[PDB]
Amino acid sequence: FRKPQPFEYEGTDTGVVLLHAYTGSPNDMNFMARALQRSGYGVYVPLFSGHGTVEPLDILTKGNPDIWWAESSAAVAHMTAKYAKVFVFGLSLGGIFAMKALETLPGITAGGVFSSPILPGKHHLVPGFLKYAEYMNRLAGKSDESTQILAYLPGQLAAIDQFATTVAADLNLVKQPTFIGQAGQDELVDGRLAYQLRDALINAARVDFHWYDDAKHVITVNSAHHALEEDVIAFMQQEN
Ligand SMILES: [Cl-]
Repeated sequence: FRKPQPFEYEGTDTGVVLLHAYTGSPNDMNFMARALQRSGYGVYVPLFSGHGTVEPLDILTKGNPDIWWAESSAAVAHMTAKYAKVFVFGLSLGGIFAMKALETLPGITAGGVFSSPILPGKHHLVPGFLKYAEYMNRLAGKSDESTQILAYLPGQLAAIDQFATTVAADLNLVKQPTFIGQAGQDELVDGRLAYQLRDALINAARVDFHWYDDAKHVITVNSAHHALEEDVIAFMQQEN
């Protein structure tokens, strides 16, 4: 097994922070980070605490929304110290922190979300996590940990939602141009909520909204990724 590590690409004028998904890793952002690199952007992809190991309990017991927020904030600061302009985007979980960054952190030009409606709703993250864990056990040749997982999973998902509702209540604070990309066949989160995110951004300079018709949740990696990369780069170039 290869532990995915955080990674960084050097740029000149503009840098981008990319924040990964729950149960994800910097691997979530390989295609995106490279697309940005080809267009001359600096890129930074941190690893959230408890992620990127062969042991799914690490996510539940070594990470939490508060730690991941601190890590997101540090990542932004790392990039704003170096580049004239900084954009911040996040996939699903990462999107929550991306939006909080726009709301509360200084020195950010623009940013937004990939399949991250922010507003909590019906989701399939419980089956998602369990399927992920099962696959991780399969690679590790380790016995099933579902019972141990279920002691923590509902609590951690509640904690994520709790963090998210504060971000949602603060959406009025966003002044920056905001990008919203959403999977149209999203099996993990309620895509409909992305419209409510759009409508809540009442003070954003602009809202650039994209719907990826046939795409599953992970639009940074699946069939939608070329389109998403184009749309994100177009967004950034518009706000240069
Ligand atoms: Cl997620």
